[PDB]
Amino acid sequence: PVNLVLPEVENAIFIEGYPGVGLVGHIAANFLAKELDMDLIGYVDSLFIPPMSLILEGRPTPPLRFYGKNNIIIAIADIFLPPTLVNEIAKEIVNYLKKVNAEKVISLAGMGIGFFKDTFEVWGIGGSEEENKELESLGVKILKYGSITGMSGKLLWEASRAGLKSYVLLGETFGDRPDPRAAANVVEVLNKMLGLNVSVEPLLKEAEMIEEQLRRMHEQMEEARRK
Amino acid sequence: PVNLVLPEVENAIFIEGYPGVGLVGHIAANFLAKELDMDLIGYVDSLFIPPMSLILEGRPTPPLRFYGKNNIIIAIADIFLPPTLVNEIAKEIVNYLKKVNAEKVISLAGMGIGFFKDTFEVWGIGGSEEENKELESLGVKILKYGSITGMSGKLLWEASRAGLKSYVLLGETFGDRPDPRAAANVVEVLNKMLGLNVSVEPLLKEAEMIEEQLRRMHEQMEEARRKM
Amino acid sequence: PVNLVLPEVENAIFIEGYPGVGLVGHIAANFLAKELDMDLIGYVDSLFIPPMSLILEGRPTPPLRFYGKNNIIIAIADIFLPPTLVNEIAKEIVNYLKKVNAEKVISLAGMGIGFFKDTFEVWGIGGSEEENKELESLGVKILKYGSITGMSGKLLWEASRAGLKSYVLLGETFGDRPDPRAAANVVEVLNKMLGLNVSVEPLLKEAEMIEEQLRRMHEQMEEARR
Amino acid sequence: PVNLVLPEVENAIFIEGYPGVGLVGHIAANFLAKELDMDLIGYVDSLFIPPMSLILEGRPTPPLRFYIIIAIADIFLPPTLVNEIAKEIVNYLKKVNAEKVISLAGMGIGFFKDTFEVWGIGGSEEENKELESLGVKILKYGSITGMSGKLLWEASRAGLKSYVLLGETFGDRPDPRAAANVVEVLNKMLGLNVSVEPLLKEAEMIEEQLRRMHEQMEEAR
Amino acid sequence: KPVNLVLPEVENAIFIEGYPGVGLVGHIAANFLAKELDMDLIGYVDSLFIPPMSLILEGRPTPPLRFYGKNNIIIAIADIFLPPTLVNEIAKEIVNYLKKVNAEKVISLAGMGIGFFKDTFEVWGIGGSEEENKELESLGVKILKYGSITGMSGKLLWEASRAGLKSYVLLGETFGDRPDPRAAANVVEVLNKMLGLNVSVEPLLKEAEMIEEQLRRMHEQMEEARR
Repeated sequence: PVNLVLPEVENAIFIEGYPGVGLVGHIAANFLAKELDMDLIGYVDSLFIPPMSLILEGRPTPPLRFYGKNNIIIAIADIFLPPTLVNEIAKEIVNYLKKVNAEKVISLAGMGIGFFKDTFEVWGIGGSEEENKELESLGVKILKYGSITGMSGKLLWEASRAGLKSYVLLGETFGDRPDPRAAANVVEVLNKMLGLNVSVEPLLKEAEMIEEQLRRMHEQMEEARRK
Repeated sequence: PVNLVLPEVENAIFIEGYPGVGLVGHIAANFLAKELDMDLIGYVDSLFIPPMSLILEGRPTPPLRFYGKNNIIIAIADIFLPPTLVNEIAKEIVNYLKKVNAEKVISLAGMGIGFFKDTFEVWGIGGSEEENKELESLGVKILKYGSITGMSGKLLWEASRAGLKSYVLLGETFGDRPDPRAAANVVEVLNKMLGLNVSVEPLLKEAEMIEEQLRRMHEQMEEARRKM
Repeated sequence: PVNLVLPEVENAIFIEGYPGVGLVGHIAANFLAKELDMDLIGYVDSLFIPPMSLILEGRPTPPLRFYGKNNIIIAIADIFLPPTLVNEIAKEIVNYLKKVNAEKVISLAGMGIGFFKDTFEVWGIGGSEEENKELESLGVKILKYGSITGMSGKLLWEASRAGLKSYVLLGETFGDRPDPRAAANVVEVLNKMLGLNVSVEPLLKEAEMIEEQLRRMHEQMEEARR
Repeated sequence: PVNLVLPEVENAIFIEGYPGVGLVGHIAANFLAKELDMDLIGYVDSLFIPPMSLILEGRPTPPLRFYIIIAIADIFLPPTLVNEIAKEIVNYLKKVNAEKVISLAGMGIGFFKDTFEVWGIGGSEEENKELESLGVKILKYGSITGMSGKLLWEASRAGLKSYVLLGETFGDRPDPRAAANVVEVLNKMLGLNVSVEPLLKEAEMIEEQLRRMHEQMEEAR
Repeated sequence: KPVNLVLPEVENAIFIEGYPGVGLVGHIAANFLAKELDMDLIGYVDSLFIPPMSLILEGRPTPPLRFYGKNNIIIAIADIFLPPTLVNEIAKEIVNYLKKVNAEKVISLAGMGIGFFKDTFEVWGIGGSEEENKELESLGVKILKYGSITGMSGKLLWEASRAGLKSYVLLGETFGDRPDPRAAANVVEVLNKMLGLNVSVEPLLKEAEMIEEQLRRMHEQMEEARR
């Protein structure tokens, strides 16, 4: 039902940013793939993904794709998929990551707070206490109580169950709109965590434009959620 | 379609408190798992459970989980599942309980009265006459006529059909709101039945707050029931 | 997908009264099972039956059940099931009845008239001409034209195909309410047919109460029908 | 998923009149089965056919039945099930080396005329020529949906001689008069002498008794 | 099993797909070309999930999903707008067939909804790799840089290219809201240049009003099915 077309990357750092609240993970992951100059290395293939190519820089691309450079893989989705299919995809991802002895599984997500703050924060959660301690060492606050739905929640749990080091970074956000500023906050933490130096200035500079170009996608996603 | 990830506990006392009327069983079972300081020992795993983790005390947790201490297992669910899936889960639970020669299978449920009483009572029903007699020996009234829908009804029947000793404790409740006071009534009876030392005072103390925090969940659950 | 948990009963007379028009067959079959002091002897088991126990006299019981005494089996359902599941259950029932060489397969059903009559009648139909002649010998009128939907219709056909003696008794009824009086008419005929000694007076005496306690179920059933 | 309970009839002429526009084929096929005094010889059996017996002359009958073979259905079935049934029918007809496969259908015109016509189409040019050799006009362009369309194509593809006869009709109502037009052509084609007068005589009454079935069918479409 | 292609081998096929889509641009173009090049019906798609029907064309029963053929060219036509999973299954069988016969080119004809009137509606192109993009640029076709292509055309572009075939989509700009035989005519002109054919589009332009009227229900049908 789902096939991963994805070469083995030994000791992969796997970063997942599927669509979710504020599109925080989606914006962050797309920004990182582009800024780190990643190649398209694979995709998810299923009869249950609706028929489509996205054209990006004059190249056809499938809607669920993996970008790669060196030991880093970033997973992106341009459609918000139904729950059973998310579970099937998570299961294949975890089998892959087990197989290659992934070093880290990091989900990028949003946390809808329902009101404005002058400084939106980033929370973290780890798949075991060891990963919580790593996050605390980086000055990330640990989420104590709450819920993480969707691919990010499923991966956190399943990857940890498979004995992998798993994390979620959650950018606080309004809850009602695409939020490239929250995405920028998440990227800055990911930078610290992986020792990368990706500047988020281009993201903050285009925040208004990105908010506009993704407003329909966000609308699409919210409609699909409430089924 | 459903797998139980759950180590064998020989001679288990298995207590089930899935969401249902008043969230009586849900409140009771969550309270007990916390008050008896239980560990998370397993979960239900299925592609048909929607993708999520719950974070509890800085640990990721799945929505359908089993807590354990000594010979006791408590089963909890944070989502109200469709009927076929509840049947599949009940089947795997019963296979597990057969396998380990469970001593008791006890469901905690609510019974919607449809009006207020000054004193809501607790009823009992057993999977055979022997269990009914045990309940009567504790001073629990036996339900003579009615229906028990959902997990609690199914387990009562399926566990008994597997030759296990099965019971349901039913806290009378309004029928249309979260009822931690009915939950407390059920916990008091369970305490007596199993010789535990759990006070319900902390539950009664947080009744108002619990009723508030669960009011959306209750709403969710009633909506899902009307479809199904 | 469906399993019958049902011991073999040799030369069974199998009476089916699943929910249908007027709940005529349902009331009749429940009444008979109680009046003949039957034991619960089996049930239908399926993941597609929604999760529940019914409590009856302080015993948990499943919603699709078989009662038994001597050579008689009565099949009862408390839920109105979707069509494909009815067919799957009918198929397992007929396999069972083939297996045990059932003597008779008798469905109890209602026939909606669409208006009030001072005297509602009972019609009959047999799986073959032989069973029609038996019914005529008892003074039951043979339905010539019409349709019988649901379990009763399926069983009549499938059981007769399997070489079994098959019948439906149809109590005329309004069509849109529970009708214990029609049920009582059907029970009287069934009594004659099987040489039983069941009085319908307790049914007629509780008619009003039964109509009231089943009014929800009837509503449920009509909703599900579309 | 579908089983045909149907004995072999070597060199069968198979006539299909499942429910469709105007119930033209349905009325025609039922009329012929009755007027030629046919026996019930088989049925379609499937868990996906809803549970029922029809009582006809004091005998229980299934809703999809076979009575020359005439195939009748008293329910309007979903598309996938129609395909599954067509496939079993064609396997059967291949197996017995059927001589002819003839569907009776309606064609919705969308308005009244004083004289509604009958069109024909054949599975190959040979069958078109047979139809022309009597004064049946060949449909040149259009759509035949449902069992009749599927059988025309699948039976042809299996090397069988296939035809559809289409009675023009309003499109909106049961039409025993269109059915009568179709029966007259089928008479000529098979050398039968069935009078359609009893059909025309009861046209009103038939239109009334089938008005709910027609309503049912349009909803399901 | 679920979809079977009944289609003889045509070695080094040029395969042209024009399934229903926006403006019915591909559909009008492909039907026009099949007729103008005098093609025979050479095969069809067979599936229990295609609803039961025959179309009658020139007194011949025909199935709703068909292939026309002459010499090395195959044109694929559909008269019904199919659900997504079934489109994927059909694309998979098409690609297997094209692999098997070592197809020379796979060309999808599609529309691109602009949402307003232009005095001159253009044609865009996209290729399955950079080599095909360069071919299209050599013909003076503008390369689509960013966007999406849904339906059979999008799926084929990607899956054919993945199988190592040369794949293209030609996209005729159109209003987005109506059958557009003019856009179809624009696409046919480009296809002419690409394949070295001389098919005049004058008959198409001459009947544009009539075609728009005859297909207006089909276009309505299709838009309904799309959500």
